[PDB]
Amino acid sequence: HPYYLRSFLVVLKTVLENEDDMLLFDEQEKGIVTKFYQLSATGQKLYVRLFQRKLSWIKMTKLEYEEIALDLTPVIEELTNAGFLQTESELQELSEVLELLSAPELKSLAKTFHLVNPNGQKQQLVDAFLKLAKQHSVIGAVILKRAKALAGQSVRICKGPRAVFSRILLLFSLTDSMEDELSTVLLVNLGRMEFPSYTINRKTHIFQDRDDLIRYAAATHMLSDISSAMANGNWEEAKELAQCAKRDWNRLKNHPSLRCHEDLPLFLRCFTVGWIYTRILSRFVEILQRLHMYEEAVRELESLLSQRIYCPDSRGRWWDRLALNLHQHLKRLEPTIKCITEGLADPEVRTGHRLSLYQRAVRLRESPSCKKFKHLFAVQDVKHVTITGRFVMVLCSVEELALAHYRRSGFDQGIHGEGSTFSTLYGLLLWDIIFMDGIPDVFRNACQAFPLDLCTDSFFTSRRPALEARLQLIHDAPEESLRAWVAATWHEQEGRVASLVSWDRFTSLQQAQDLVSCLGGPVLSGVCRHLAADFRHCRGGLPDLVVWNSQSRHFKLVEVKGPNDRLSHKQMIWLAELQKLGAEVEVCHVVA
DNA sequence: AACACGCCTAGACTCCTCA
DNA sequence: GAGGCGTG
DNA sequence: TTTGAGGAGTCTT
Ligand SMILES: [Ca+2]
Ligand SMILES: [Ca+2]
Ligand SMILES: [Cl-]
Repeated sequence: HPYYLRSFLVVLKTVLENEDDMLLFDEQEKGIVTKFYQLSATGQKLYVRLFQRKLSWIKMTKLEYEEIALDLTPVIEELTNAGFLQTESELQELSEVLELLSAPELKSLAKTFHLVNPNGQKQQLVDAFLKLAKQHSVIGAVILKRAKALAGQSVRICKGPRAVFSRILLLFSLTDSMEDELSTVLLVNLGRMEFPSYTINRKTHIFQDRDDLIRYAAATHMLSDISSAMANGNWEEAKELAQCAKRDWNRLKNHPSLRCHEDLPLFLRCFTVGWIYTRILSRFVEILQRLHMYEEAVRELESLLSQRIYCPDSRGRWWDRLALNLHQHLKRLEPTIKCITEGLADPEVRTGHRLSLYQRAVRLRESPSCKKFKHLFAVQDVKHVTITGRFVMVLCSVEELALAHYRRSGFDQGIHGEGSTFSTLYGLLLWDIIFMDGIPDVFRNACQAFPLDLCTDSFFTSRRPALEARLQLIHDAPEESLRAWVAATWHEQEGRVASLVSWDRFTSLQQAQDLVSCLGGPVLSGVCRHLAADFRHCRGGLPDLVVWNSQSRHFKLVEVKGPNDRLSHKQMIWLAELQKLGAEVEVCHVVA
């Protein structure tokens, strides 16, 4: 089986064995999946090749697949019988036949049918052919017959069966996505990936019925379209699309299904239509801000912050952003102070957005403009250091240069991993708690790299006594214990796809063992507590470098900065917090 | 010099059709 | 979201 | 005529 079919069969098996997910398919749709498994390998191979391509008519001219068969005529015929794949005889709409033809093929057609401009562009010829065929039905039937003859043998994928596989992938996709935005990396690799072993346990339903899923899926397409508009810098298209989404979401706000969604725990409530429209409303405030409609942007941010149902984790980003627009763009210092107060009060705002609001506070208590207002009332200081480059040493990064400085300054051993180094160690020390039994709805299918609550407050609370026991054990751990825990997870789990664990991060198991030994129990314990407590807001801002001396076991955690980049809020909080745990932290600056 | 802010980024590549 | 570049 | 920017396709055993 080649990579594309391997990946497809994994996706299918994973979703079908899920009884509760299969409630969202009528018995005919389940029949189409049964029909696919009754196909030959070559039938399956070819269908997947066409499934991955644009939903459009394809000339058998253009269909080459050496690894399937030399001629695909019997393979197409199997898929035709099964009802997966139309042929010439089904191609009847004139618009569709004209699209399928080449510019020279339409030119010679336009000569025979005496069009006004036979040397015109394809679309003009197509629009012209459609006008003629409409006006004079008799001619239209000749155009259709003439076009189909030039078109030759061609084939299209049936939208009915396609839609069943689209929905299977949509259900499969939910659990692969840890962050917000078949996909390429999975299409290629998914067949070969071995996943952590855990116990699937589904107490709760995500979608009420088939109609609920279709409305989710539609909002997903709308979210996808809005992002693509913003990506291509078509900010007017995006505004209307976001306005359509706001209308479509407004129409739906009464529907009974939404009341079941409100009752889902946050780690499942992400997989609900209302969450997707809320995320579209986050994209809307982004578009309004780019079009300099800051009054309009602030209404939507106030609207979003007025509820706690959908995207609580985004509230930190919303408050910080509301404070900015009221302060710098609208110049309303009285709302700014209220916004910041309500912001800093809210226990959903964390780390960078917490600090950023507090930094905007100390900028107003020490500002002549806000003397007419009341009193209006931190981070620890860190050793900054400077070195020099030309960058070359031949061509090197800012981090590679700093590593050589720490190598010359005695630290023979070093890793430039940013957040992956502590994330992997966190994954390696707490694997068995990460994938532990007895939390319902967190393991729903066989291809998860994480429990669905990992990036939620639920993760720590749901595992509170087990984590506290391990966190304390790690704090009081001799190097023999740390080396043994890392070794246990390594030898049992090496290669297993876990979101937290980059297996290639450490050059060997020995390097992982050597590093935890230098870091020590108290440091590792505190890092693991933070990442377990609130991965969503503590994942980012860990320092670029760990450097350590292989004899002394002196180590520095270093955030490398080039000429023009300051500490982010999340970086300076991590430096302070690693200093409190009693590790030497440094900002290694670089200059020309 | 520093700092706060807006803005853009989005995989890497082949091949071939047609403005 | 995070990072890189340009602006005042 | 002559051509190259953009879109569809492809990627891992
Ligand atoms: Ca690090
Ligand atoms: Ca850096
Ligand atoms: Cl991006």
